[PDB]
Amino acid sequence: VLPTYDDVASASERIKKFANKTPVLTSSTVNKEFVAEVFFKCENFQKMGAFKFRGALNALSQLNEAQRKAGVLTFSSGNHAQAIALSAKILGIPAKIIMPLDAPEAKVAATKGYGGQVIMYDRYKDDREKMAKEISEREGLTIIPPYDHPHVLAGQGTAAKELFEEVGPLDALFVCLGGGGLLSGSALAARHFAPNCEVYGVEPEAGNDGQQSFRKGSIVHIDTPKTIADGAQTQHLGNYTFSIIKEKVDDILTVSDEELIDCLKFYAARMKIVVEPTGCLSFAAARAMKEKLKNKRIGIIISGGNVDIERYAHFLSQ
Amino acid sequence: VLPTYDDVASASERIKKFANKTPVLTSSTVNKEFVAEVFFKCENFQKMGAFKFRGALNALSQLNEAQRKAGVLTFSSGNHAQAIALSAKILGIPAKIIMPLDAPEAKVAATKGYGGQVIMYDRYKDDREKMAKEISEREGLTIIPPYDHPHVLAGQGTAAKELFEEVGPLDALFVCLGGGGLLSGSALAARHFAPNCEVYGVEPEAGNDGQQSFRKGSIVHIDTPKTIADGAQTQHLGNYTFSIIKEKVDDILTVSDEELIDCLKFYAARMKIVVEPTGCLSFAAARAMKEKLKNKRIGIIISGGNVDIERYAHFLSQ
Ligand SMILES: Nc1ncnc2c1ncn2[C@@H]1O[C@H](COP(=O)(O)OP(=O)(O)CP(=O)(O)O)[C@@H](O)[C@H]1O
Ligand SMILES: Nc1ncnc2c1ncn2[C@@H]1O[C@H](COP(=O)(O)OP(=O)(O)CP(=O)(O)O)[C@@H](O)[C@H]1O
Ligand SMILES: *Cc1c(COP(=O)(O)O)cnc(C)c1O
Ligand SMILES: *Cc1c(COP(=O)(O)O)cnc(C)c1O
Ligand SMILES: [Mg+2]
Ligand SMILES: [Mg+2]
Ligand SMILES: [Mg+2]
Ligand SMILES: [Mg+2]
Repeated sequence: VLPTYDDVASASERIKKFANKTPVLTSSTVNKEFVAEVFFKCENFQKMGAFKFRGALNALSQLNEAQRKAGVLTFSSGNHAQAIALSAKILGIPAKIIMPLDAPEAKVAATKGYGGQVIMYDRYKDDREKMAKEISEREGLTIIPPYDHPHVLAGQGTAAKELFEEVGPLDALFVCLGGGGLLSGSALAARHFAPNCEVYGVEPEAGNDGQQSFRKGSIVHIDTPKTIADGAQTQHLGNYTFSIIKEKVDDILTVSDEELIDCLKFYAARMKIVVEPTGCLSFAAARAMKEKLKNKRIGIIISGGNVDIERYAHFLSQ
Repeated sequence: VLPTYDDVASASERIKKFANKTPVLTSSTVNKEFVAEVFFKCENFQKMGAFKFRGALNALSQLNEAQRKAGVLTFSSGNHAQAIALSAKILGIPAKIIMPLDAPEAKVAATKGYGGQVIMYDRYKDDREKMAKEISEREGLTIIPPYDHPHVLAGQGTAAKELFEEVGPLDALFVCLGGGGLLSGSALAARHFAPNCEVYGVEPEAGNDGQQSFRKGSIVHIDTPKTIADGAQTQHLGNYTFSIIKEKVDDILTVSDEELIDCLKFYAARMKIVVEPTGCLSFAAARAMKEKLKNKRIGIIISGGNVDIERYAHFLSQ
C-alpha cells in the first residue's frame, strides 16, 4: 500500500545506469545569511532538467513486455511529460505526448528530440484527459501518474537519498510541494539518514491545498491557483503521497511569488545556476525562517531548471 | 441608464468615417438546406477582423481631450484588445496593451502594427486586472469595457442596423453571445427594422451562464468553460447588456464544439471565408433549428475571423 525507504533504495539501484548523480552546491553567502550550513541538491542538472526523470524512469523500468511494446502516453503540461518521453526512449518504449497547440517551441523540440510522438490539442478546450482515455484504451497504452504512484514517488525520493549520502544527516529539509511525489519520497530518505530532521513541504501561498489537507487530516481540493510556480499548480495531493506526508512530514509552508522571484535571481546572479520558479519554493521557505535555523545543517532541493527562456528573462528583469 | 436604437443610429454616424460596411453574403446551399433565405453579415471583414472595432471606436470617439491625451489601456485576451489598439491609433490616442508572454506572434505583431504599447505578464499568474488598475490609476489611463458599456454595445449594434438596411426585416436573427455587447446592440436594431423578429443569442453549451441568467431573471456567474469558442468564455453577462437582453431577446441557445467545427469547415470550403470558432455560434444554432425556419428570412452575424492560423489548420483537419 505504501513505499518505504527500501523502495527508494531499490529505485536508486534501478535507475543508476541512467540517472545523473546531481551535485550538491554550497554558498558561503547563504551560510552567512543563515548562520548555518546549507546544502543544495541541484536536480535542475538531472537528465531532462528536473528530478521527475527519477520517478518516471523507475516506473517505466518496471512495466511488463506487453506494455513496453504497446507504449505509454502522457498529457501533463509539466516536467512529467518530458521525463516520460526521455525515460521511454532510453528504455526502447514508444511514447505519445499530448501537448497544447501553443506549447513552447523549445519544449516541443525537446520532446521530439526525446523521440516522443506529439499529439496536439486546443488549449481553450482542455479535453486532454478525455483524449488520453480514448487513445490509451484504444491502443493499449500505459499512463504513469505524475506523482500519485508508488513507483514514481520512490524514484523521486532517490534525490534526497543521494543528498544525505554526500553530506550527511540534517536538521531540516525543504522540499517543493505540488502533488506530493517529491515530498513523500524525500521524507522516506530523511527519516532514514537523519531521523531527527525537520521535513518541510512548500507550496505557493495562492494554492495551499496541501497545507489545508495536512491540517484537515484529509485531502482538500481547490481551484487552480494563480501563481508563477507553474509546476506546483496541482489541485490536490495524491493518495499515496498524502499518506506518507501526514506521517513523515513535519509541516507545510507557503511563500509568495515575490519571494520566488527573489530566489530565482539569487540563484542566477549569486550561484550562477538556472532554476525554474517552482524550483525556488524550498529555498524561499527556508530563507523566511532562517532565524530559526542558526547553527544547523539544512537541505534544500532544487526541483528543476526548465523555464521558458522568455519567462526566465522576464522574471530576471522584475 | 440604457441605450436605444437612437444611440445605435448615432454610433453609425459616429463611426462611419472609419468602419467598414461589411458585406452580406448568401449561399444557395444554405438556403436549400433551410428551405429559406439566409443572410450573413460578415464582420470577419470588419477593420481588425471582428465586429468589436465598432464598439471600441464608438466609445473612444466619445472620450474628452484629457483622457485622449493621457491614453487608454486594455488587458483583454480577446478581440477587444486589438479593437481598442486600432481605434486608438485612428483617433491619435496612445494605447497600452497588456498581453501574456506567450501571446500568439501574429496577434502581437498586429497589436504593434496598430501602434499599441505592449506590456507583458506571465500567463500562469493572471494578475492582469491588478496590473491594469495599478497602471491605469498611476498614469491616468482609461479602460473601456469589452462589452458592459453603453457606448460599446451601441457600437456593436450598428452591425445589425446595417444588415437590415441592406436586406430588410427578418423573422429571426442569430447572434453570438459572450458578455452581451453584440447581443444587446443587435437587439436594438432588430426591434426597430423588424419588430416581428425572433432574436436569439447563442453560447457554447459548456458555458451557458447567459442562458441561466435569462431564465433566472438575474445574472448568474460560472467557472470559465472549456470550449473552443475562445471569444465566448466570459464568466457572466454585463449589467447594461443583460438588461436589454431580458427585454428584447427571445431566447438563448447553445451549441457543441463539434457543431462549431462543422460550421467552421462549411464557411471555409463552401463559402470560402475564414471565420474564428466563436464566430460560428450563430450559424450552428440556426442550422440546429432549420426545420423551424422554413420559408422565412433569417439573419446570421459572423462576429469575427481572428483565429490563430495553427488552431485554424487544426480545426479544419478535425
Ligand atoms: N531539442 C531541444 N531544444 C531545446 N531544449 C532541449 C532540447 N532537447 C533537450 N532540451 C532541454 O535541454 C536540457 C537537456 O537535458 P538532457 O538532460 O536531455 O541532456 P544533457 O545533454 O544535458 C544530459 P547529460 O548532462 O546528463 O549528459 C533540458 O533542460 C531539456 O528540457
Ligand atoms: N502585422 C500583422 N501581422 C499579422 N496579422 C496582422 C497584422 N496587422 C494586422 N493583422 C491582422 O490581419 C487582419 C488586418 O485587418 P486590418 O483590418 O487592420 O486591415 P485591412 O488592411 O484588411 C483593412 P481594410 O480592408 O478595411 O482596408 C486582421 O484580422 C488583423 O488581426
Ligand atoms: C513536478 C514538479 C514539482 C512538484 O512535485 P510533486 O511530486 O508534484 O509534488 C515541483 N517542482 C518542479 C520543477 C516539478 O517539475
Ligand atoms: C467579443 C466576441 C464575441 C462576444 O461578444 P460579446 O459582446 O462579449 O457578447 C463573439 N465573437 C467574437 C469573434 C468576439 O470577438
Ligand atoms: Mg545535463
Ligand atoms: Mg498546492
Ligand atoms: Mg480588410
Ligand atoms: Mg456564456
